[PDB]
Amino acid sequence: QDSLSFGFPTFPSDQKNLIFQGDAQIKNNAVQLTKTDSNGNPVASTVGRILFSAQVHLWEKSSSRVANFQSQFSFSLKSPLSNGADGIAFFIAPPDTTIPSGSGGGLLGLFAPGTAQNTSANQVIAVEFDTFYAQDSNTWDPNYPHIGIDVNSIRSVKTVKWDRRDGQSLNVLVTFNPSTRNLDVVATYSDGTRYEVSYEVDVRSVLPEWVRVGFSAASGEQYQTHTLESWSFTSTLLYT
Amino acid sequence: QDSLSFGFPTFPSDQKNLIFQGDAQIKNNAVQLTKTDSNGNPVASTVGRILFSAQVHLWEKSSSRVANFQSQFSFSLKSPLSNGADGIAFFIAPPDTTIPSGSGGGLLGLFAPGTAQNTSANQVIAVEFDTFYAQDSNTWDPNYPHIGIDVNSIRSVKTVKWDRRDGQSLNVLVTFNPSTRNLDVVATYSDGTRYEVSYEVDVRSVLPEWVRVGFSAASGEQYQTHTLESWSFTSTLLYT
Ligand SMILES: CC(=O)N[C@H]1[C@H](O[C@@H]2[C@@H](OC[C@H]3O[C@H](O)[C@@H](O)[C@@H](O[C@H]4O[C@H](CO)[C@@H](O)[C@H](O)[C@@H]4O[C@@H]4O[C@H](CO)[C@@H](O)[C@H](O)[C@H]4NC(C)=O)[C@@H]3O)O[C@H](CO)[C@@H](O)[C@@H]2O)O[C@H](CO)[C@@H](O)[C@@H]1O
Ligand SMILES: CC(=O)N[C@H]1[C@H](O[C@H]2[C@@H](O)[C@H](O)[C@@H](CO)O[C@@H]2O)O[C@H](CO)[C@@H](O)[C@@H]1O
Ligand SMILES: [Ca+2]
Ligand SMILES: [Ca+2]
Ligand SMILES: [Mn+2]
Ligand SMILES: [Mn+2]
Repeated sequence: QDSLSFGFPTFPSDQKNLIFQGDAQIKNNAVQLTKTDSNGNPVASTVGRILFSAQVHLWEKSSSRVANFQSQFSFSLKSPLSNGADGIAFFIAPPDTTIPSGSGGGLLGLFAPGTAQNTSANQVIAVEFDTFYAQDSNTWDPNYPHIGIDVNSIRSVKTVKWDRRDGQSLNVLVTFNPSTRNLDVVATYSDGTRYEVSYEVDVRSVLPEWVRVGFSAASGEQYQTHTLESWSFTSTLLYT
Repeated sequence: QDSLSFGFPTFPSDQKNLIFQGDAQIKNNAVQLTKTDSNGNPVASTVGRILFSAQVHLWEKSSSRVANFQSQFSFSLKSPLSNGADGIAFFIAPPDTTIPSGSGGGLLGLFAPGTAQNTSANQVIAVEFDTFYAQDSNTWDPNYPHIGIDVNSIRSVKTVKWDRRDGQSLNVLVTFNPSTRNLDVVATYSDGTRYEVSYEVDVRSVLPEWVRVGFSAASGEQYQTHTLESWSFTSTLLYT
């Protein structure tokens, strides 16, 4: 299970409970979601994701309970380009989730091109930190970098303007309260700059009872490193 | 991960993070470690174990840290006989552990007949609740029911006399403090009857850095059900 929690203050190379997909790998005590060359420089056309191995009991039909969960994490992005792409996302999906074919670039390793905006063809809740918004390729995006809440589609149900800061760690707290059904996101930079966004969603109508949680990132023609520095997660089933 | 915790207040049939070995299975929101017939009565010659799927980081060579952990669980034993056997044990072992051949009866599903008392051939720390001690077959046991701490051998390094109460739940708290290296066990029945046993052990010289935790039980010619009712576990790597 009814309750599960784990904490990664750092990510040593000796990992046993992380499922690595695509190009994701551990380097220098952090998870590099997207591929980097020998000099640690980012490269184009790469997708990578990690998931915690144990499944999370998100809700329970029989007992009418839904989990209260919190995910705290920090990441940094770096690129020599003026338009580093494409972004990193914290996501919740069915346990057998894998990288969809062609999900690179602006699809952040979460959606397949053909059904990216078909809400009835997907089962995913994600919080994206999207740094690439060219209106000719990322037609679904607002015209500025943003934090978005994605529910079964790459076209966010809600976005707020966000500032990308090269090489600076962003600390994020994502919380879900089953009583109000509010998914809240609060992100801060070390100088105190803060971003907040909330959305009401009944997770029971979007995801199965058991899910896996993790992160995904991708780079298309433009690129940047997507470094996950720390992560703690806790979930507990509660009556509603 | 550095920290991990999980809680099972009960055991619904829909499990995803438990590894079942032998005859162990879920029945009536509890784990029945040993086989039972259609009427739910215990049968002879059965072994069953469960392990939590995520691996626990017990100690870290690079940082010189060792985990502080706590395991709380409750179980009950019942048998038509008056000489129910053989017992249940909470154990910690390498992640790939499996039921050894011939480990039924008094070996509790934890040791192989030929190496049961050879400390150099095993890697396991267990806390046993042993109800059968006939000296012809269980030659290593004290002559009475007991709780024992087992370190690489079925012959406990430390035991305390214990009372088996048919059908009554025993609440147990097992704690390991890396500062003192004390593995402490406290068991209590609902009326307040308490049993305590402890032993100093350097887990680093007995087990690998990553392990799995779980329970094991067995019945040889004599039998009883070994019902695990609830289980909570928490571990945190600490500097000492
Ligand atoms: C290779 C790969 O993995 N592909 C993914 C794919 O990724 C998409 C891909 O888009 C390619 C380009 O699409 C359009 O042409 C543009 O949006 C272009 O962006 C450049 O041009 C626009 C203007 O037209 C600018 O606004 C934008 O900033 C960018 O500017 C260019 O920047 C570079 C570097 O600074 C500079 O050298 C150029 O001079 C400059 N060009 C111009 C004209 O100014 C896109 O690059 O890559 C995007 C970025 O990574 C992704 O967001 C896209 O999704 O995505 C599909 C899924 O949809 C996936 O299947 C495929 O594998
Ligand atoms: C019938 C059976 O399962 N035999 C196992 C045997 O059991 C012994 C003893 O260990 C038990 O304590 C008592 C009471 O249940 O029954 C028998 O006498 O133990 C062997 C291990 O020493 C197992 O290999 C046998 O499978
Ligand atoms: Ca985008
Ligand atoms: Ca015995
Ligand atoms: Mn977006
Ligand atoms: Mn014994």
